[PDB]
Amino acid sequence: SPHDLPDVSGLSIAVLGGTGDQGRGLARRFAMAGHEVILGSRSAERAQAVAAELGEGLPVRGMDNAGAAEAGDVVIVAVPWDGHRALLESLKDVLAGKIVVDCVNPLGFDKRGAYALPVEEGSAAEQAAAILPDSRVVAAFHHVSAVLLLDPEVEKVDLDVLVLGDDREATDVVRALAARIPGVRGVYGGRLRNAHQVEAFTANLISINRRYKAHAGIRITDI
Amino acid sequence: KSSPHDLPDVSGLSIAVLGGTGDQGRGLARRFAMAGHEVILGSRSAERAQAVAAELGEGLPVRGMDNAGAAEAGDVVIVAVPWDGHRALLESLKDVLAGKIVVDCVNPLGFDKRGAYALPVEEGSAAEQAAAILPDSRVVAAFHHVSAVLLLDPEVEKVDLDVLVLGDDREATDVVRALAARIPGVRGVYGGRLRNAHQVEAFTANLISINRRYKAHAGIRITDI
Ligand SMILES: NC(=O)c1ccc[n+]([C@@H]2O[C@H](COP(=O)([O-])OP(=O)(O)OC[C@H]3O[C@@H](n4cnc5c(N)ncnc54)[C@H](OP(=O)(O)O)[C@@H]3O)[C@@H](O)[C@H]2O)c1
Ligand SMILES: NC(=O)c1ccc[n+]([C@@H]2O[C@H](COP(=O)([O-])OP(=O)(O)OC[C@H]3O[C@@H](n4cnc5c(N)ncnc54)[C@H](OP(=O)(O)O)[C@@H]3O)[C@@H](O)[C@H]2O)c1
Repeated sequence: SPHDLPDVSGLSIAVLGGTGDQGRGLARRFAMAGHEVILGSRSAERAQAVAAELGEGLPVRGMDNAGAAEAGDVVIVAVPWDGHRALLESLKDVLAGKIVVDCVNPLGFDKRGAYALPVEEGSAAEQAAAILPDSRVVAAFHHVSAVLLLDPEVEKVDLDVLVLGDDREATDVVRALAARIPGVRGVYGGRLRNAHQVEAFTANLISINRRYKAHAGIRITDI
Repeated sequence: KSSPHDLPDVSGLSIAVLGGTGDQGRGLARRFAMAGHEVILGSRSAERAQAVAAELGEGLPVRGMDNAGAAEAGDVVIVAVPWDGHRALLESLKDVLAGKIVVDCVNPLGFDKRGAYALPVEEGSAAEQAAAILPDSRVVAAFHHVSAVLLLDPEVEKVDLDVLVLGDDREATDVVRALAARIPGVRGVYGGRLRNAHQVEAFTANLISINRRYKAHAGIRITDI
């Protein structure tokens, strides 16, 4: 079955730029599911403090981005677009041989809402893949609502996480990881060359949120 | 206060489908005509459009014309030609479409041994090209994600699909949302301004990739709305 997934328990997860909403939201849910999580930050002090407020008795701690990248079995990139290239260029060697999950949305915002920025490489995920030929780059978690992830009263989210990439085993691991967030199914969304439109659909989700006063997600039907 | 889900009454409206003799055009036509709308199929040949119309038309208000006459006949006009013919068709009909709601469902897609991918478009997207060719029309992007074979299938009572409807004109988008809802199962969901149409068009390459992996006719639903 294409729905079959590997057992990913005992994988540790680093989250780079883990000190904001997206990173804290993912870290919180993975730690609640039992994974050791390592938050990364440009300042290790700031990461350890955020880790300490994240939830009592959760297996989470903080380091600088390089330590986090070195510590984690799987590494999630959750920095803003503006620091994406420079971060990954600096951690090329630390990330060699690892699954690296890019959730970065290159978006702009003006008085009419959100829009998608152009990217030389095709997409944030394709940029990552071009910088890190020795990593298995996977694109995932662009559509999560970090506020729902962080909220203690949210038990489940109504979301299929699209997981893109060129290596089957890597995309499978990240689909299994996605499913540790209650309500989520990890759904194979294509090869990395079709990540642009996934990142950019976040601008449409922002538009939808505004129109409908919602924290919208997506489900794929018929699968 | 009005719900964003509320729909205008479109029960008057005739629909023209340009390039309406293919699977997409026939499937839309079938469903719209089953819901009571007059549908005019367009073709490069009036006789071919008439023939396809006769095939679809048992018990249904479907007729055929050349593209120019369908475009003139339709209250709302759907563009269902391949990406290769899109520019040339629309330049030719510029005056005939002035002042009309024009719906672009065209997906600029490439295919190779690794599956589907999305083509670059100078204007941003097929819909934004349409809007640049047709400044006097009200261009709406919709219907990119429909599975035409499901629309044609007498065994399929309803489709598990939100149709994303994009555009810069609120009334035009609302009309098109209401048209989309004439397909059983479907909600017409506002998906943003026309500048965010590229990603919608291109996401059809992701659906294709899903269909090939899971062996499926995948759709999408927007949740929490
Ligand atoms: N928020 C959501 O709902 C959501 C959902 C899906 C995806 N995303 C994506 O996740 C990423 C982060 O979102 P966010 O809401 O958490 O944003 P954020 O708070 O602006 O950024 C996350 C963290 O990145 C670090 N950082 C900032 N600038 C940096 C730079 N130039 N170089 C290296 N690190 C830097 C900061 O940590 P330190 O100061 O501790 O280094 C900051 O706390 C974005 O790319 C976004 O598109 C967000
Ligand atoms: N099939 C689907 O499930 C689906 C779903 C969503 C969107 N779409 C999109 O809908 C459009 C139509 O798809 P389809 O499957 O119906 O394709 P199609 O059968 O390849 O094309 C539809 C019709 O377009 C006309 N045509 C072809 N080339 C033309 C040109 N250069 N100039 C003017 N007319 C031309 C032909 O009609 P005449 O020969 O009678 O003029 C043909 O029957 C495409 O842009 C596709 O991306 C398809």
